[PDB]
Amino acid sequence: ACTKNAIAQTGFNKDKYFNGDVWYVTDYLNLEPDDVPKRYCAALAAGTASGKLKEALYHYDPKTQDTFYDVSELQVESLGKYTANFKKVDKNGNVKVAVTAGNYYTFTVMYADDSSALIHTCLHKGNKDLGDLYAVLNRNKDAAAGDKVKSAVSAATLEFSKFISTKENNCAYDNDSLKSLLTK
Ligand code: HEM
Ligand SMILES: [N+]
Repeated sequence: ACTKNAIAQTGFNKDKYFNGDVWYVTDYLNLEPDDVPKRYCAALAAGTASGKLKEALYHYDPKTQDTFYDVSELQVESLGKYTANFKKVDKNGNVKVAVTAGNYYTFTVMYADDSSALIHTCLHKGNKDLGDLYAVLNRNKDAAAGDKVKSAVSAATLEFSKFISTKENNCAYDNDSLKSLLTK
């Protein structure tokens, strides 16, 4: 179960965050033990497509090779806080699992600048018991977390030392698919 009401960044700049470009997860913190593997790869694109606020996701388990993409229209709860009903798609946007009630994630941007961000997400998917997940993002897939975002982790009363890095997993991403999925 999720337990955190994450606070969105004061003065969050939505148009800059949702500019159509890609964000890579560089580090993550799952609050519930064993909710996720200790080696993982994830990235997203975020943008407005034909007037609609969208995110495209990519997940890859570098050990098992499990791979999946998603696309969602985000609904607004407040500035920087969204609810996203997701559909599983192949890389070309063909639907594998349709949107359905009870399949949604929340998404809160706690900190962002042009190059880095800190987000919280809570996944709801059928009768799974999933918990809070924080992620440090960067525009550059190889970037070590800088002082702005690490200070934001501290300001959220979290310990960056607990976050797990994705950088040692040989992660390679299809940025073209993520961008094009925004339209799907
Ligand atoms: C931007 C950050 C993230 C968002 C918005 C997000 C969202 C989601 C969504 C929507 C699903 C379900 C997809 C589907 O069934 O179609 C999912 C599944 C999953 N995510 Fe993430 N995720 C993010 C990052 C991560 C990270 C960093 C990990 C670390 C391992 C992770 C681990 C998983 C796992 C293991 C599943 C499979 C759950 C299951 O069905 O048992 N995610 N995520
Ligand atoms: N997740």
